Amino acid sequence: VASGSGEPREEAGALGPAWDESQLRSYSFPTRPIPRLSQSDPRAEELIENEEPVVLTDTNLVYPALKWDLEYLQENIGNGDFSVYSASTHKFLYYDEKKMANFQNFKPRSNREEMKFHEFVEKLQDIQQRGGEERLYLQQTLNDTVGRKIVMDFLGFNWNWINKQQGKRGWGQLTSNLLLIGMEGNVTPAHYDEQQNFFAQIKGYKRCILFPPDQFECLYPYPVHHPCDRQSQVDFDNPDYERFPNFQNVVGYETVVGPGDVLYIPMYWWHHIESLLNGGITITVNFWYKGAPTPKRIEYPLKAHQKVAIMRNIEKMLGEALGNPQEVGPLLNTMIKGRYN
Ligand SMILES: O=C(O)CNC(=O)c1ncc(-c2cc(-c3cccc(Cl)c3)no2)cc1O
Ligand SMILES: [Zn+2]
Repeated sequence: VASGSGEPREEAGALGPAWDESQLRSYSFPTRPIPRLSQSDPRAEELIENEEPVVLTDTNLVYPALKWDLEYLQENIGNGDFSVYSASTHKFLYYDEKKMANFQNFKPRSNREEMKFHEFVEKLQDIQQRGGEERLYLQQTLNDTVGRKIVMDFLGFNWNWINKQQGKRGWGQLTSNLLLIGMEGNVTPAHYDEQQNFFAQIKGYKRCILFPPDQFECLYPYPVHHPCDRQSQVDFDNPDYERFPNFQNVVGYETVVGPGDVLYIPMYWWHHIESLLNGGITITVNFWYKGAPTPKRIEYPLKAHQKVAIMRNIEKMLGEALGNPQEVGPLLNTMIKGRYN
């Protein structure tokens, strides 16, 4: 019952439907729509305050970036080195390189490669000509090495609105802005992040499927010390119900964001992102903020994301107390077998 994005929106000027369901991939779980609201709507304000997702339609957060395409960026983004991830499949499973030492019998299926922006544009054009099925994804934090016109657009962002959001929520500093340029059909598999995220869509359309933190049991993340920490072990395209039985109980929140839309992805919320099939390249800029500090007085019962934080810290402490992350598993099983299960 994954009819969660509602009926496709009609573009202004009678330009037809922005998308159709044939461009969405099919999955085994039901979803329900994420609310699409105006930033002036108080309902959207209490959704963000209570850490629930919402699509804001009229923030003008990245208004100067809506003119961006591959040509404009190649001319103005500068000559810095851009992280580009390759893959032979539509799923871009990212991995922590610093944690690759803990798991030697782990081979990554999507390698990173730095390059110039013109090399990335060229590498895309070869694949389209060659008819190849290799897929690329540019994920690069913007810094000071960008050209003059790009800094013009960056300064043109609606900092008034997003800084006021940072203050009202007690969030920490803006950690980074990640520029995402992906091919059609590209998929970022389900994972969660430990920061608050404003997902500002620029070019193309992306389907975003979100799961609240209380569905930890249904999504089976890798061990904290695994390179794929915070990512789900479940193959959404071929779910192993024997290893992951509670994935049969997972329920999602779904929406399709287009140019001008801003999706609030609350901290610790799972998200599965896919660029719509046959929808052209996609461009996104997201804004990451450190969450509000833990309050002095602890209120019980704990929120679901607090229990996830407790589980992460236990795995972390266990890994350094034993001197080897590989012993975390056997000791945890020893602790519960015949005692808590
Ligand atoms: O595709 C879309 O539109 C949506 N993209 C996302 O949601 C998204 N979010 C967060 C991250 C991320 C990856 C890491 C990281 C990876 C490997 C090693 C190390 Cl050290 C750090 N940190 O953050 C990547 C993402 O793709
Ligand atoms: Zn993420």
